[PDB]
Amino acid sequence: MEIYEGKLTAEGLRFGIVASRFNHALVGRLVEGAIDCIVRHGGREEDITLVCVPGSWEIPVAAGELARKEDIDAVIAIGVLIEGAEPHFDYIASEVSKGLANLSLELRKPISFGDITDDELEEAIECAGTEHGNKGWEAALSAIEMANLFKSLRLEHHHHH
Amino acid sequence: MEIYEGKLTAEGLRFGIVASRFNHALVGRLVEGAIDCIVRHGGREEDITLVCVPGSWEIPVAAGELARKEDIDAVIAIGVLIEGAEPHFDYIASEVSKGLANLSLELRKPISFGDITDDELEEAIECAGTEHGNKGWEAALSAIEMANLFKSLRLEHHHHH
Amino acid sequence: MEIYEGKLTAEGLRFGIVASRFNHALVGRLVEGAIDCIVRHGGREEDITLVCVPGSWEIPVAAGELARKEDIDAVIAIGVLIEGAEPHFDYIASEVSKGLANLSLELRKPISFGDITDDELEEAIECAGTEHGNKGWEAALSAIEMANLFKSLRLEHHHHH
Amino acid sequence: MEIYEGKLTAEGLRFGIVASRFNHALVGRLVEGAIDCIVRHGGREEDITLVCVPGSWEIPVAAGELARKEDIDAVIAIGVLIEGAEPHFDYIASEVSKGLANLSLELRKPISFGDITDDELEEAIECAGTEHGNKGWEAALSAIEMANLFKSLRLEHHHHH
Amino acid sequence: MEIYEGKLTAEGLRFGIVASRFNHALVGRLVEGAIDCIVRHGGREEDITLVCVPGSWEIPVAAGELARKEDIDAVIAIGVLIEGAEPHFDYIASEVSKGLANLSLELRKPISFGDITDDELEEAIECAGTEHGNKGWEAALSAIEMANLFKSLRLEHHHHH
Amino acid sequence: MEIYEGKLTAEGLRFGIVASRFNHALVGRLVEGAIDCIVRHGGREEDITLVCVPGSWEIPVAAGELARKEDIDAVIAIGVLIEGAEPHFDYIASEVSKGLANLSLELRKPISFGDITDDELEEAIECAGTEHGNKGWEAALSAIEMANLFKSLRLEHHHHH
Repeated sequence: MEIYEGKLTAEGLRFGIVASRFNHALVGRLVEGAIDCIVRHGGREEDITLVCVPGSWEIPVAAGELARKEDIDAVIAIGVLIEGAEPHFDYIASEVSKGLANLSLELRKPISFGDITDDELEEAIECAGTEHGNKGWEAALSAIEMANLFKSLRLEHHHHH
Repeated sequence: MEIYEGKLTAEGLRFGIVASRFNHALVGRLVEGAIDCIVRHGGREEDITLVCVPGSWEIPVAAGELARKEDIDAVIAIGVLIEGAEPHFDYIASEVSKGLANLSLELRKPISFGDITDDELEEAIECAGTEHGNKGWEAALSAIEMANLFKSLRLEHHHHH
Repeated sequence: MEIYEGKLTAEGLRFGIVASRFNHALVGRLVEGAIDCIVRHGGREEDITLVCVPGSWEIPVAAGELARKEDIDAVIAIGVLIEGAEPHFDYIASEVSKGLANLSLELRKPISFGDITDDELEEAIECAGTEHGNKGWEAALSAIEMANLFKSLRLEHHHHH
Repeated sequence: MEIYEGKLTAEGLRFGIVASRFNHALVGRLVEGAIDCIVRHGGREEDITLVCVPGSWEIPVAAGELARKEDIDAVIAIGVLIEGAEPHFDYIASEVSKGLANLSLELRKPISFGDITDDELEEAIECAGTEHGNKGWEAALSAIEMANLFKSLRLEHHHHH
Repeated sequence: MEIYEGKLTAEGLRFGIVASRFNHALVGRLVEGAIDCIVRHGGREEDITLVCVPGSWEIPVAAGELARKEDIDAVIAIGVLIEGAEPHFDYIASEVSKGLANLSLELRKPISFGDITDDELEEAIECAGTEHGNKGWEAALSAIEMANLFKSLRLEHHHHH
Repeated sequence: MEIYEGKLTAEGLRFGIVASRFNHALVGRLVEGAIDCIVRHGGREEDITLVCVPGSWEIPVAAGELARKEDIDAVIAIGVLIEGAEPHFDYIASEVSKGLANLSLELRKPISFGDITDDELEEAIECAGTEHGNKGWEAALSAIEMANLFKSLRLEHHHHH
């Protein structure tokens, strides 16, 4: 049986990172969370690319830019949404949610949802902590597994040729 | 690492402004705040493109033209939705969110969201004084940063070229 | 500064009108109002294009055709949805809201929303006589402004050329 | 009428920063607050100058050094005073307050009071937060506006010559 | 960025010490702590200049001479004000604060403030043991850092010269 | 500054695994998790050395041989001590801690501590599912990082040579 999965070795991959700077009290923590899991899983960082924007709203349009470059294999969503305004948390969270999704099906490039949607500030204190459930740590890893996977898909296509 | 973010200088930039005239008593308040922050951050006010429409519904179709100009770098969404007609606030406001979203993702050109969602008119008037919650003040500023960012994105591509 | 808007003259213009025939009691009354504003506000009726269909479902597919003809400048969407069957008013009305929306944004052509959501025939009669509240009348007005506005956008585009 | 005010573009300006390292739990936050508003308002940072001292007491003598150099246009006061001892909070706060003031009238150079005088540790947690009321953000901006202003004063003097 | 701060090596530095002999039972305690930290941080104790005066009042006029020596790099203020005479504690202590302040700002030479403000004598004796709240210990250390800082300031000027 | 830390690639590394067969119902669970994370992080499973012993006591003497191989870079301690015999849990478990400690310090070769200390068997079974508290999962990962670290330590010595 033909099976594809991914090792977690970040050797050879060049990554995309988009970060909101709204409530940077948690964003700095996650941003580093991803960079860590990247390089501490073997990947170099001169190939990582970080773009910063105002708020959760703009993350879509940025990733769409990042995924279109030839030399970015996978892109990491990064933001924190605190229930500040229900128009902005319900609409902007689902709109970016689906929005990123449709980018990926469209550009054929893996996007991880590195968002911490906390209903309260306390849930915001739990997930950027010590237990190594640093959402950036995790979504960074999902991206590496998906990076080596689509490198496993397209490699098992291009080299077999 | 290769990082991109935008400064807020409005020099050399030509902006888009779309305006609903539903609830004009505060709308005038907003565009003032908008063009204010634009011009103060150094950008000339003759490159502003300002378009007027009836109610919140046409907000999309206007901007869609504004962006397809080669010479409008970013567009500032401006309108007010007060709960007048609740079928019109759920469908029109969310459709404003999505419609603007997908135009920006599509044209790869940023559109800010100068949208004041007030239930009561007093919460509007309170927020345009000197604390600059003049939502246009900020939606203008976001548009500047994103403007310089895509001019930072694509220009680090075309000059390195 | 450069400001774009649209006057209320229907001169030089060719419109679209799409009509459902469910509850036609009220449709007669509203298309009447719609054609009142066009011809009274400067238009000749010789270029009013009237397409009729069964029920509210088929509204989109029609206007999409009326918008792909070169010589239809704006399409006046007109139909009545009354809370008969909750499956059909929720999903079908939002599918009209959205369906029309993405039409105009795609095609870059103004289509306005003359859809009266009412609960009783008596609410229709009130608006039919003389209360200056024929919602098709208003949809005809909004579309006139958008037509002359887009004639103001597109004509200030091609004349300065 | 002859009017002078300032845009906020930090292009061409070289700044002064003095920082107390007492209660650095908030000082790091503000220090970055100023640097941000500087470079994200266009200013380069190779021209910023940072000097660090023990406590609030020494900020005067340092700014007096910084303002006397030819190539520093504006200087940013930075410190946090927590009501630790009433001899030291009443005397050192008013003494630096007036002390900085007399420096500026004397060296003819603008000094912003970038101090957070918190009566409690809770007020210390409020002002270094997310709402973009990061006292360093603000006093940095006051300095840029005053920097371009005295560049507007002395420029409207020196070039008219 | 160009940043300046001082290390604490006392090597190559010649210090000033002014001492009130009002309340000498703890004053001896202090200067010990002072010269201690000076000499331990590597600086030789023969370059110390130690001046004795009656009560707290003359503290200023002494230092003012000490600084006008070319060869005293910094001066350590040392005296104790216990609430003995409250007209003498408000006016003399605050005048010590201001007078020393303005001498330092004037001569552009730092003067630390080894001032113990005790209401009760027991809070004095408790703070000179091994936890080094020996206020002289610290006022000495501040003077070192500021000493190396102005020797860092003006020497990065005269050697780059 | 010269900083050393290890990435987690298992490529080019040959590992040690020592296993007690006291309480084998969960021990099999562990080594699975161990070799899993080893092989997934890119390292080949034929360089694994796996040694089986009776109860927790021999855990030391086994590893002591495993390390004295030139070609085992690190060794993974694996065993389970459930409170069965409390004289055997105090003396054997602590002696496992010290004995392994001193072998690692002595041979200058790292030995991880895949030791599950469960009082109840249910707390064991709960922690081997997908949250990867599969203590072997982690003790394996620590061994990788330390492996690459000493290969980072001594190799930054022998190649700079």
